Amino acid sequence: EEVETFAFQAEIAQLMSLIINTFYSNKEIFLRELISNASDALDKIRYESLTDPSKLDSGKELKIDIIPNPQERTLTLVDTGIGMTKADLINNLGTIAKSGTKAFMEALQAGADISMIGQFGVGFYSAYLVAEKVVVITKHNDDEQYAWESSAGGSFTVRADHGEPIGRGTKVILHLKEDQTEYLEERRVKEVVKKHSQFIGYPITLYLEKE
Ligand SMILES: Nc1nc2sc(CNC3CCN(C[C@](O)(Cn4cncn4)c4ccc(F)cc4F)CC3)cc2n(-c2ccc3c(c2)N(c2ccccc2)CCO3)c1=O
Ligand SMILES: [Cl-]
Ligand SMILES: [Cl-]
Ligand SMILES: [Cl-]
Ligand SMILES: [Cl-]
Ligand SMILES: [Cl-]
Repeated sequence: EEVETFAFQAEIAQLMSLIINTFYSNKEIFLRELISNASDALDKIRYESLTDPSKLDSGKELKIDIIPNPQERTLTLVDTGIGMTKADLINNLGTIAKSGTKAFMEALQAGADISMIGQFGVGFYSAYLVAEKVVVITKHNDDEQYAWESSAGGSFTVRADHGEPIGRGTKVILHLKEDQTEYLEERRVKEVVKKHSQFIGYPITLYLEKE
């Protein structure tokens, strides 16, 4: 459909540049942060479903799938959580991330570690430790399916997605940088998940490569 391009908030662009440009070997933290976000989104639909059960008509299973695709050089995290509205994508989430971003940057200047990004609520952006491009497909009840995409550089796009319906939730598609293909391997993904994400209350299925 028609693609709309937007500038990130100045503070968010700056955090993204920092994540992309800083020498920082502990890149695997991205996966814990994205799992955390997926888990939060599942909590939200589960909670809402307690006062409006019809919110689960778009899909009853609450789960997280992690899917490596070597041929495409993608690692995808799929959740069946609440999903994001257009307003979330374009404005609202970035608006709330502003204050967390500022505090995190301040902590970094005062000697904090990039692994504390989650404690500031802006862990999503750690995706850029490993991805050159992130595509996000998302569907909230009573809104339509959207595709968001950013290769950083200060901007992102949003468009109506006409791909396969996901029913409800979010797919985070990480287009990995060339030297980060370890996150496509079985043992590596399992090792990182076990390490950092032991106590998440929804089933996480780590899919295997077919070839
Ligand atoms: N798989 C996921 N599914 C879901 S569904 C949902 C809506 N539901 C909302 C999410 C917001 N919640 C509030 C809060 O959690 C509060 N808070 C503030 N400070 C610490 N906590 C929050 C967290 C981060 C933030 F920027 C703004 C916030 F208001 C309440 C329910 C959000 C969401 N995301 C997600 C999570 C964090 C993100 C982003 C996405 N982004 C993002 C990512 C791609 C494109 C555009 C934008 C960039 C900011 O960060 C997931 O990744
Ligand atoms: Cl923004
Ligand atoms: Cl609510
Ligand atoms: Cl909206
Ligand atoms: Cl809903
Ligand atoms: Cl498996």
